Formats: sequence, structure tokens, C-alpha cells
Amino acid sequence: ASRILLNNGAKMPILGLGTWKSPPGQVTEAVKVAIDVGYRHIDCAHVYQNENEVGVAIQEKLREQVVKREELFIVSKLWCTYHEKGLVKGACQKTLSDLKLDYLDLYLIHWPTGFKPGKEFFPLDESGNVVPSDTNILDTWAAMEELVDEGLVKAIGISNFNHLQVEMILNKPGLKYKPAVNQIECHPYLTQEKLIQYCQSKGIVVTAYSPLGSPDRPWAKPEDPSLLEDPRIKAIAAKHNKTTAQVLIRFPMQRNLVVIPKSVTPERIAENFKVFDFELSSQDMTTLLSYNRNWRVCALLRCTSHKDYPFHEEF
Ligand SMILES: NC(=O)c1ccc[n+]([C@@H]2O[C@H](COP(=O)([O-])OP(=O)(O)OC[C@H]3O[C@@H](n4cnc5c(N)ncnc54)[C@H](OP(=O)(O)O)[C@@H]3O)[C@@H](O)[C@H]2O)c1
Ligand SMILES: O=C(O)Cc1nn(Cc2nc3cc(C(F)(F)F)ccc3s2)c(=O)c2ccccc12
Repeated sequence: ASRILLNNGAKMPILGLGTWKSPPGQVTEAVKVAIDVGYRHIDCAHVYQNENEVGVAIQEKLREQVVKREELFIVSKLWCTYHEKGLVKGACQKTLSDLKLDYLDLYLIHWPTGFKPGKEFFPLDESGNVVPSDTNILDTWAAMEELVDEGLVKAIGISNFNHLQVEMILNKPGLKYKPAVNQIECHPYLTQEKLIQYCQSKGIVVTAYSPLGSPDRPWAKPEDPSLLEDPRIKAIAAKHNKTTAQVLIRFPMQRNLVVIPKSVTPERIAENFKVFDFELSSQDMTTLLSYNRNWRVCALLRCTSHKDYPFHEEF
């Protein structure tokens, strides 16, 4: 099926379009094409600095009556320099105004770590360490709950939270809404069995990011593994008469995950949605799972000293 039921009683499309690194002069086209081609979920964030252009696309397709707003599932994230209680609603409203929406279907705390507020997204000290904010995840979550109670967002969630930080929220005193989603990195080199089982056992839907290994990540290094070029993954693809990306997108779908491949290439945007007509076998799934290397696209090492840095813990 195309959607998964969230614990807020809404349905989330299991395939969405990613927008991190999508250039502001190509992302309007990319989102139009995606909607034309069937996508109903767009993954956004203020920190991606292109929400305005994404919004233009959404608006035009609504205007054109290609889609209705209820059919869309639009997701954004609160950036780290806005975890202070007084900053969350305006952060959300900026996103709404940029995307030209009057509500978000899902709004996530982008990272468990709060940073010092200001103009700077990664405020640094004279040793290039990120400057923390004294906020904690629990008060931040309480501020996300108010957005639900004010009608600005239909559901709230988390991203890059480890199982202990998920547990902190579920066990938060006076918790009012549980997280609907945990959005984490997940692909055959970072399979996440443990964190995924934890979350699903609690009725928290997991969204897999960087499902293709983020080949356009800005810090790519030569000896880094490459999913797209992995001969073993290519062989499974060939066996199924599909592309490697198709296998890499279909792979988290069969784990009951949501997946958001990024592309600005219209041929790829199309290709990437054509993943509902074939099935990986259990052997394929276990074989893909066997490629785990605990390799992360996204683990910015200048945050390692943050108290809430999520990746020291095993899972
Ligand atoms: N929560 C967070 O912390 C977080 C972190 C990272 C990512 N995310 C989200 O997850 C989305 C996906 O992750 P990602 O952007 O890191 O990377 P990704 O989706 O794994 O890979 C995107 C790269 O793959 C290429 N590509 C797309 N389809 C392809 C295909 N069929 N064949 C060959 N290459 C293809 C794209 O090229 P072109 O664009 O040139 O076609 C781009 O260079 C992001 O865009 C963002 O929405 C969230
Ligand atoms: O975030 C995006 O979606 C993609 C993303 N990932 N990363 C790697 C990161 N690693 C982190 C680690 C922590 C930490 F929690 F661990 F402290 C906190 C924050 C980050 S950002 C980036 O540095 C980044 C920079 C600009 C725009 C998007 C991103």
C-alpha cells in the first residue's frame, strides 16, 4: 500500500521526495515533476535554504488542480538554533510562510541537539566547536506539542534521536503527544535493525533518509563506500530488471519504513517512484541487510561534545 497509518490517525505516503542539496533554481521544477508523476510527500527543512522555491511548486500544483492540499503530506524540521521555547512557533511559521502552507502534516525536531540562537546555523566557538544551547529535548518537545494544539502542524516527530532519547520523550513527565515519526539515516551500509525495531515496537514510524548513500553529500571522500556502485547491489537489481536506486528505495519500503530519495533530475524523479510493481524476496532483504558497515553520511563530528550528541550510544 502507498501509505502508512501514523499514531495521530493520519496516513503518511511511504515514498517522498527529498530536497536537501536541491538547488533553489532547480527544486521548483523538481517538485512539480514529482507531483505530476505521483509523489504526494515532500521532505523539507528550513536549514536546506530552499523552502521558498519548494513552496512555489506546491502552490502552482494546487492552483492548477493537479492535487488538493489534503492529498499532500508536507514535512519540515525545526533547526537546532531554534530549540528555545520562545523560538519554536516563529521557526514553524517562517517555514509555513516559505512553503506557502497554513499547516504542516509533520514537523520534526531535526536533531536532538540545541545550538546557540542567532543568524548562524552552526554557531562556533574559537576552536570551531559548535556552541550548545542550554535547552533540553523535553522542553523542546513541549513546544512542539503546542504547535499541534494551535493547528499549525497535524503531527510532530523527531529525527536523529537514539533509542535512549526516544525513550526520554516517551517517558517525559506529562507527555501529551507521542512522536509520530523518527527520521533516521538508513541504507544497506547502515541498516539500523535495533533502533528501527525499538521505534516500531512503540508505534513510531521510521523514515529512512539518504537511502542511496547521498552521492552528492558535500564531504564525500574517495575511499567511502558507494551503494550505487556496489556490484552486489547491482546484481540484485539486474536480477529484478530494475535499477540499483529502485532496489535501494524498495528495500526500506519492505521493512515498513518511509523513504525519501532526493533528486532534481526529472528522469530519476520518475524512475524513483516506480518501485511499487516489484518485490525483493526475503533472501534479497537479508542479503542487503548483511552489507551493514555502520557507515554514516550524516554525523557531523564538530558536535561530538554536545551532551545530546546522538551517536556515541550503540543505537
Ligand atoms: N533528517 C536529517 O537529518 C536528514 C539528513 C540527510 C537527508 N535527509 C533527507 O533525506 C533526503 C534523501 O537523502 P540525501 O539527499 O542525503 O541523499 P539520497 O537521496 O540518498 O541521494 C541523493 C543523490 O542521489 C542521486 N540520485 C537520485 N536518484 C538517483 C537515481 N535513480 N540514480 C542515480 N542517482 C540518483 C541524486 O542526484 P540528482 O539530484 O542529481 O538526480 C543525489 O546526488 C534528503 O534530501 C533530505 O530530504 C534528512
Ligand atoms: O541535517 C540534514 O538534514 C542534513 C545535514 N546534515 N549535516 C551533517 C550533520 N550532522 C549533525 C549532527 C548533529 C548532532 F546531533 F549529532 F549533534 C547535529 C546536527 C548535525 S547536521 C550537515 O552538516 C548539514 C549541513 C547543512 C544542511 C544540512 C545538513
